[PDB]
Amino acid sequence: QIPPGLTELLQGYTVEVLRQQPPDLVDFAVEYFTRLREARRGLEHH
Amino acid sequence: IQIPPGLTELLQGYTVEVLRQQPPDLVDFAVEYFTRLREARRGLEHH
Amino acid sequence: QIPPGLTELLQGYTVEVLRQQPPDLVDFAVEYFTRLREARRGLEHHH
Amino acid sequence: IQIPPGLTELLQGYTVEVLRQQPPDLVDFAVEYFTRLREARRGLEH
Amino acid sequence: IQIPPGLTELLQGYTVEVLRQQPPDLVDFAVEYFTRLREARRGLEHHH
Amino acid sequence: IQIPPGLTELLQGYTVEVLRQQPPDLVDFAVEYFTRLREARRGLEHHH
Amino acid sequence: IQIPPGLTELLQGYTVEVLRQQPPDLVDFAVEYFTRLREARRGLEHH
Amino acid sequence: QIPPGLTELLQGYTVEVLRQQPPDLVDFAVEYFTRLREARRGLEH
Repeated sequence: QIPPGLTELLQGYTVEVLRQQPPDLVDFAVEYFTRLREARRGLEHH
Repeated sequence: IQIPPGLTELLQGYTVEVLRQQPPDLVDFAVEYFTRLREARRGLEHH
Repeated sequence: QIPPGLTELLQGYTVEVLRQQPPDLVDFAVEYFTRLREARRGLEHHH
Repeated sequence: IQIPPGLTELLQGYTVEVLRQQPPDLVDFAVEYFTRLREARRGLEH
Repeated sequence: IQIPPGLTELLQGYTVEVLRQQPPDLVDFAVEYFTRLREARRGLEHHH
Repeated sequence: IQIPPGLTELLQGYTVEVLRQQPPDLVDFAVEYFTRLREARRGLEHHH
Repeated sequence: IQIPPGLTELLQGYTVEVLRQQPPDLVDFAVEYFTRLREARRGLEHH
Repeated sequence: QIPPGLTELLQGYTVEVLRQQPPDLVDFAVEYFTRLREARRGLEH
């Protein structure tokens, strides 16, 4: 039982790892999901 | 397509803890989990 | 040279040891990696 | 962040064996390895 | 007595491989196993 | 589980020296101790 | 002539330490070595 | 280079292990060498 939205979340991270090719995958995870959270807050405020 | 080295392990480590801890928000937990992970990594490297 | 995915795997186990503070590291390893494999299978079953 | 007594030793023991044995799957090998290790510890305790 | 941190784990690691690999000589295998362990450690520290 | 003959003695000998000498690094000392044990054994087998 | 399991390993451990510590009295050192060895075994058992 | 007297010391312990078949080799070592030391003291008086 995979919770709703988990695979989409991981695919968004993945498509960007593939495009941006950041050297550190762990650093990029922190940076990417921080930006995602901010994008969501912008969407929710709008 | 080539998934880069270590990506699949990273996603699966996050996934096991989503299933174990059942967080109320997946994005918040993503920021939390990977921050603690990066810090765990620093701990190991300074050991 | 270390195989791809090895350090990521160890770091995921390490981050949980630090958070969960298990009484026994070996018991936790068995539990942890067993659940990780189950999470992997779940992911693969989903799609 | 203090690495618990014994942790690095466990990780290094698993790692030296990945390097020796070149398992086809690291997760399967982690399950198998730490299971055997617990069985070894049990024998040493008896 | 006061067993230092990591000793039991070290010995269990060696032990699990003695049981697995059934080496004909335990002493030879000890030198062999701990030398490889040390080199694995160097490898892990270099990766970072 | 079947522990092979001589293993637990091997581990206890390493252990009594860890407790006595308090080496800075367990793995480094394991290499040194078991290398030296091998030499001692070679000595005993040549005196024969 | 069968040597019991563990005997040569015992003797070699005492011998390596004679070579390390150069006791001038072999018998005094044996009493101390095997008394310390028993203590060490007791430590491993209560851990 | 094995120091003088070491091998005959181990052989004396070994002959008694084979004969007495002690249940614990370490205990017997403490016992055997403590007794050997008492015997030596005896001989020196």
